[PDB]
Amino acid sequence: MTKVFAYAIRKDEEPFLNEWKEAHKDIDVDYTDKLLTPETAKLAKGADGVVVYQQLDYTADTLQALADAGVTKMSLRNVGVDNIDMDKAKELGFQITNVPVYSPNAIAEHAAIQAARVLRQDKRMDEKMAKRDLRWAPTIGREVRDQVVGVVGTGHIGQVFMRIMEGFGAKVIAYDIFKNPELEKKGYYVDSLDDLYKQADVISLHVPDVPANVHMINDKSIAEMKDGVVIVNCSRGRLVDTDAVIRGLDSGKIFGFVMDTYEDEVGVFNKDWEGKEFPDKRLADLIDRPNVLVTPHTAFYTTHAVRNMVVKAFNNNLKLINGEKPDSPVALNKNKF
Amino acid sequence: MTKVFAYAIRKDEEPFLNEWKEAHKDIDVDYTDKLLTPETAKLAKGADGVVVYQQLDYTADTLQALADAGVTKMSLRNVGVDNIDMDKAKELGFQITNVPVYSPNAIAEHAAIQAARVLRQDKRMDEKMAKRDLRWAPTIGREVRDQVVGVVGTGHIGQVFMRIMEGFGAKVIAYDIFKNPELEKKGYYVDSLDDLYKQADVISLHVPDVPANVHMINDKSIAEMKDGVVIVNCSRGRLVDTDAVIRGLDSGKIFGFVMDTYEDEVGVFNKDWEGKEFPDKRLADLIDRPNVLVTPHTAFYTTHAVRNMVVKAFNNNLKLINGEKPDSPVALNKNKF
Ligand SMILES: NC(=O)C1=CN([C@@H]2O[C@H](COP(=O)(O)OP(=O)(O)OC[C@H]3O[C@@H](n4cnc5c(N)ncnc54)[C@H](O)[C@@H]3O)[C@@H](O)[C@H]2O)C=C(NC(=O)C(=O)O)C1
Ligand SMILES: NC(=O)C1=CN([C@@H]2O[C@H](COP(=O)(O)OP(=O)(O)OC[C@H]3O[C@H](n4cnc5c(N)ncnc54)[C@H](O)[C@@H]3O)[C@@H](O)[C@H]2O)C=CC1
Repeated sequence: MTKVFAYAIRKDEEPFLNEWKEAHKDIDVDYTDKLLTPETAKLAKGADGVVVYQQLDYTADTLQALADAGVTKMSLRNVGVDNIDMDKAKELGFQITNVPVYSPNAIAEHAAIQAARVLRQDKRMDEKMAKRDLRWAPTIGREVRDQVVGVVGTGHIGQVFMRIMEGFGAKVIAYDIFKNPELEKKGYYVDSLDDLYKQADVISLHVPDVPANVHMINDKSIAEMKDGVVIVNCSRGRLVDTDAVIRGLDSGKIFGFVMDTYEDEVGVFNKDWEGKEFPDKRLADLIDRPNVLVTPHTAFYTTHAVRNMVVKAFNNNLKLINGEKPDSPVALNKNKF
Repeated sequence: MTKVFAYAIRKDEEPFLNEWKEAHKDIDVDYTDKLLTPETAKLAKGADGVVVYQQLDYTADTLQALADAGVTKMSLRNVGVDNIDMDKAKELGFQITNVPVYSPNAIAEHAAIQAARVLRQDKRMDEKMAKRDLRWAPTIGREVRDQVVGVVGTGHIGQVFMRIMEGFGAKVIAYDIFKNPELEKKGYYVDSLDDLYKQADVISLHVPDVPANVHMINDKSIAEMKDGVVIVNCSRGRLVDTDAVIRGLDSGKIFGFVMDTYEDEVGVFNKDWEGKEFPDKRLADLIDRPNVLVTPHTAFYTTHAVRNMVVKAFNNNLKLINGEKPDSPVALNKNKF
C-alpha cells in the first residue's frame, strides 16, 4: 500500500501508466481527468505524491488546496516548472520534480520530414489531388539528397537531425557556440553563421531562445541566404521575425517554411478556434500558405516521448513517495539555457 | 556548328536544356512544344539529331516523316522503347538511345517520406489546422526510429530506402529472390516472406510486377500481417489488392497505406479531372482517406531525374551525331513486350 494520484492523464498516457503500475506491483495508483484544481486538489486524498501534467497554474492556493489533502509529493510529467507558486511552494516545503527529456528524436524526426515535404512540394501536389487534378507537372520536387542542410545548434536533438539528413545522403554543415570537440573533428563546423547562411539550402534551428538569438532570422539574416532557401524552426519561436520570413515568402526568396513554434503562439496555439472568430491572421495566412507547413508545437508529441513523459514521472515520484534520490529535482539550477 | 532539334519539351525540362547548351558551346539546339508526328517530323529540318520524349507511338510512318528532313539519330529521354517501330526503325536502320535510370534516389526518398508521414499522422493534423483546431491530443505520432521496416526487393532503389531508414534508426529487415551476398552477410535477410509479414511494422514493396508477384498483398498476406501495419507501394500497382487493403484499412488491421502506384490507374492518373465526373470511385475514396497518401506516379518527379533525362539524352545523342559509342543503344529486339 502506497498512493500516488495523477492529474491531467490523457488517454494516450493511460496505457503507459499501466505498464508502470503493471510492473510496480506494490504501489497504489489512481488518476483522473480534470486538471488539478484548487477544488480537485482534494481527491488526492491520502495518496503520497501527485503526478500531474499542466500548463494551467498551481496557484499558491491549489498548493494548500492539495497540501491539506495529505501530500507534499508532487512531480510534473512535463519539462515545465514556471507555472507553480515556487515561493509559496517552499513557504510550504513542497517537493516537485521535472521530467526534462522525452525523446529528442521525435523533434529531430519531425523537422526532417517537414523539411523534406517542403522540398518535395508535397502540399502543392496534395492540393491538386484533393481537387482531383491527378497530373504531376509541374509540381516537381527537389531531392533531400541534393541540398546543403545547415544545422544551427548541436545538442542531443540537433545531432539526430544531423544523422537523419546524413542518411538522405546530404551535406551537413553545423553551427554552435560550443564546438563539440567530436563533431568538429569530422569538419562539420563552419567558422560563423554568415557562412552557413549562404551555402545552406535548408536551415534548421536547434538552439535555445536566447536573448542573443532572439530574431536571428529576419530581414538581415535572410538577405544573406541563398535563393529558394527552406527555413525550419521547430525550436523556440522568437528566433524568427514572422513579418520578415513572410516578406521573403512574398518575394520568392524563401522557397518554403516550417513552423511548429510561433512567437505570438501562447494563447492561440492548442485552443479549438473552430466555430469561433479566428484570432490571429498572419498565423492564419501562414497556416494556409501552400509552401508553408504550420504545426502547433507537435515536434515532441509521440508514443515514445509520452511514455517517457508519464514514466520518467511515476518513477521520480515513486522515489519521492519512498524517500530516495530522484531525477532532476525541482530547482534544476542552471541546467537550463 | 551543329544542330539538334528536340521534341515534347516540358517547361521543367526547359531549364536544363540550357545548362547543357550553355556547355556544348559549338552545337545549335532547338525544340518543340508538341510531340513528333509525321505532321511535325518536318520541323526537325536539318537538325542532325532529334531528342524527344512521348507516349504517342513513333508510328511506322512518323519515322521517314523524320527521315526525309534528314535525320536518323534519335534518342529518348525516358526508359521505355515499346512505343517505337522496331522494324521500320530497322527497315529504316534508324539509330536510337533510351535513358534507363533517372535518379533512383527520388523513389526511395518519396517512399520513406510518405511512410514517416503516415507513421506520424500528419494528414490528420493538417486536416485539423485547416478547420483550425490548434490542439494536438490525440494525434500522437509514432517514431520511425521505433519501428521494424521490411524491405521487399534489394536493388538500387530498395537499397537506398534501406539506408535512410537506418538513418532514422529503425530495424531493417529485407527479403529477396537473390539474397545479395553483401547485405545477407550483415544479416538483414529473412528466409521467407511470411517471416517479414509478421515482425514488420512498415513494409515497403520494391520488386517487379511479375506474374508471380501480381497480388502479393491480398486478403491472406495482410492477415499474417501485424496489427498497426503500414503498407507502402511506390513501385508497380498490380502487386497490391486494393480491395484487400481497404478491407484491412476498414477493419483496422491497417494503420496506413501509401500509394504512388495503382493498378486501375492507366487512363485515370495524369488526367485533369477537375470539374468533370470522376471516373473511379475507390481511387477517390482512397485519395481522401484520413490515413492514405495517394500521389499520381510521382516518386520519380524530381529536379535530378528530369535533369539526367535531358542531359543523359542530349549527351548520348551527340555521341550519335558525332559518331561515337554512346550509352544505351536500343537494339531492335522485335518483341516490344
Ligand atoms: N512508383 C513510381 O513512380 C515508379 C515506380 N517504379 C518501380 O520502382 C521499383 C523499384 O525497382 P528496383 O528496386 O530497382 O528493382 P529491381 O532491381 O528489379 O529489384 C531488386 C531485387 O528484386 C529482386 N526481385 C525480382 N523479382 C522478385 C520477386 N518476385 N520476389 C522477390 N525479389 C524479386 C531481384 O532479383 C533483385 O535482387 C520497380 O520495381 C518499379 O516497378 C518504376 C517507375 N516507371 C513506372 O511508372 C513503372 O514502370 O511502373 C515509376
Ligand atoms: N518546438 C518544440 O516542441 C520544442 C522545441 N524545443 C527546442 O528544441 C531545441 C533542441 O534542444 P537542445 O538540443 O536541448 O538545445 P541546446 O541548447 O543544447 O542546443 C545545442 C547547443 O546549442 C547551445 N547554444 C545556446 N545558445 C546558442 C547560441 N546563441 N548559438 C549557438 N549555440 C547555442 C549549446 O551550448 C548547446 O550545446 C531547443 O533549442 C529548444 O528551443 C524544446 C522543446 C520542445
